[PDB]
Amino acid sequence: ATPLKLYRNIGIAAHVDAGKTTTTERVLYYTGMSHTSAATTCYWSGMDKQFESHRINIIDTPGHVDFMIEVERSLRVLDGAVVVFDSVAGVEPQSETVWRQANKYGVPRIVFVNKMDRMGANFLRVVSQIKQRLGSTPVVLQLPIGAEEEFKGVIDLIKMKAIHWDEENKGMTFKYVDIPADLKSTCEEYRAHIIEAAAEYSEELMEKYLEGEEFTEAEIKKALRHLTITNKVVPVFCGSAFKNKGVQAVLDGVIEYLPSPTDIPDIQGVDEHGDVIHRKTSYDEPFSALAFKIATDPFVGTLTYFRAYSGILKSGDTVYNSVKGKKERIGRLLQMHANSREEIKEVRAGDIAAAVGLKTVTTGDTLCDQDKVVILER
Ligand SMILES: OC[C@H]1O[C@@H](O)[C@H](O)[C@@H](O)[C@@H]1O
Ligand code: NA
Repeated sequence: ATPLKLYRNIGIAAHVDAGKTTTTERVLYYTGMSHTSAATTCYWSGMDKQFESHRINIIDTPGHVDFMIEVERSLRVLDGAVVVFDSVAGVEPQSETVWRQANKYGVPRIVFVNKMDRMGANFLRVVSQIKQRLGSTPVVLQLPIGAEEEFKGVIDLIKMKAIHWDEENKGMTFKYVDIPADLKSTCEEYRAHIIEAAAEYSEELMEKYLEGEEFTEAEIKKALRHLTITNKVVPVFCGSAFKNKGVQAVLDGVIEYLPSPTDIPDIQGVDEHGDVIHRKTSYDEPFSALAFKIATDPFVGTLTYFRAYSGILKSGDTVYNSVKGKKERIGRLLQMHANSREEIKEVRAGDIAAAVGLKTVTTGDTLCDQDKVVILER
């Protein structure tokens, strides 16, 4: 039983030339080696095994922006987003459309500027587009070591260490080395911007910042986490998914800066008589879930993917489809992994799973406790 705080429900929002496919495949690979489905579960304990094992649910966010109801729905199903931009093209209209919806729903996010090895790659230009065009406050947490043909890795500005990923094992191991002499002053300039952003978190840190006292790494990360979750800043990372130089550090960022289910506000809906109500992120609350994808499997038949917001659902329970006005009995429950499919007997608040063989459910339907009815969408 994984506690709620170790969950990370995320979406990888990437369009056009950003490299969504390769980024997603690298995520599943690194997580799989450490120890397309509508939602895939994986585990991550950090690039250097420095964290507890977190359970990451990757929700497939539509690569298209043609079906906007689906984009909005995917943003309520995930809790945090990893937005990927192409280092050459930068911010383009399709990612801009999604970013405005993320803002409308208050979705915290981190950014990964991919393709740092491509001709024309310009990291800081993308960063200025985020600030100027998207109207967010990026906080740069890494600088690339070179660009184009000369791209060798990235620098972690909080730790002030260059990261060298081993070529031979496709980036499964790495080493922290000294920042190259020629980049040291620029790294210090950018690190100061991180302290400045973190200082806004509390009066204690503001005092330390104004007086010139040193921040500890834990203080910095605590502040950046809160600021990210409350949509005040957007941490920015960079690298290359294909070259196996970057996604590993982005995964650490998912853990360190993106929300667990308890970090975001309680979901809002209406009862059957139009009264506004909420469902708390708790096992003690009545069950509620939103169905977000209906897929046909050749082996077991239909798979109904849903996000549970509250309560606990067990195989054999009778629930209510509050949109159709019909009771549904839950049979088998599954969770998809990169290369396997795991049978489970219950799904708790904050998790995502697929129900086998349901009859009444279509996308957007709410499944809930028969006695305490809620409609989460329309
Ligand atoms: O230890 C890595 C991270 O784990 C998360 O579950 C905590 O909420 C963070 O404060 C911490 O930085
Ligand atoms: Na959300």
